[PDB]
Amino acid sequence: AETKEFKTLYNLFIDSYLQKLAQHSIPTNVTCAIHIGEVIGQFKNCALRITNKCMSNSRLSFTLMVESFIEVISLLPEKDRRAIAEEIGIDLDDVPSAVSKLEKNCNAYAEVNNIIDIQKLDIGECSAPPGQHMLLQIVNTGSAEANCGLQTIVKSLNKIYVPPI
Repeated sequence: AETKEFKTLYNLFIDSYLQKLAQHSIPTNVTCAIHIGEVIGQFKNCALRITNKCMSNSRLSFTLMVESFIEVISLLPEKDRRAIAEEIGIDLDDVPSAVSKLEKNCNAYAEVNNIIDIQKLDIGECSAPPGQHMLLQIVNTGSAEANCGLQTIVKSLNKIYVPPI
């Protein structure tokens, strides 16, 4: 039959984040200044879903990006929440609109990185047991700094397994 989904926390995050992206479209899209043209990682039974859904500014991306992270991470024990939040660079006490260290780290990476309209994205490890698949929805928001934020979140939440239900 068809392979069953090997769900992780990133699935919960992206599903939350995609809902917010659809609402915060004022038009439908603007001119996507950047596109995802290159995905790297270690693939075993990987299911990638690449979509464009770009918007006006990265601050709005990171805001809903942070709302979803806080919303999803709360399903973890206390010490697990603060530990991963510190690795990504998000403060669980700040309001979801506060510029996290993640966003500043991403904004700073964009100031030196290679200009051009194509972005490479590293999804880390996309592996699932035989008979299963890891769905990994990657959304381009037309910003190099926002795509950097999603990448950091992928490479962390993707390692945390959600038992099936």
